[PDB]
Amino acid sequence: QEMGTYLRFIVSRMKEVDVPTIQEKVNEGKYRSYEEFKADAQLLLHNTVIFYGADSEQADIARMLYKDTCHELDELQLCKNCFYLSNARPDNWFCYPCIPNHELVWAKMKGFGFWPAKVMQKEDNQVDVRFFGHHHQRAWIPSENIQDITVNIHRLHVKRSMGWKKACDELELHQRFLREGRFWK
Ligand SMILES: [Zn+2]
Repeated sequence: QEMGTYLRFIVSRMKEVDVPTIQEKVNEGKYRSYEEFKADAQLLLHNTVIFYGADSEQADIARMLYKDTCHELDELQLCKNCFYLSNARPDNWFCYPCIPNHELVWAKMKGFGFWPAKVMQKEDNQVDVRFFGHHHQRAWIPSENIQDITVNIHRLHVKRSMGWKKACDELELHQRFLREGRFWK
């Protein structure tokens, strides 16, 4: 059931065996698992490969479509609450807490000063973050370019643009929602 909510988002974005079939399979609960859904997306790609050739521009386009679809499934697995909110986008959607809570950090992308962000996952040498601010940019950040959220940021390289200020405002609203236990709807 909840599966239908998420897959609906994915198919809807897919627009932009065939897609109408997949859509109605989603709506009629025909997929027992995400893996069944992904297999139909794969079959869709393989049919394009068959029809036009493995080296065709049609294949290239279809490969990226499948890749984009699989990316959505990866993101869903990373955190279903983030995926829901990032798709439904109520007001202040990025401010609502998740469980477990995302680690918050200051992160510097190459070329930029520090911006606040949520940690999505990590490995020893780099961290996958989603930034606060209007564009909610996603990026891998080298571990040496991360600072604890509790650091005095006035000390460090930042550019206090309006976008940045808005990101800090969004960060503070998020920390408040955490303290309030204000969970989405
Ligand atoms: Zn989350």
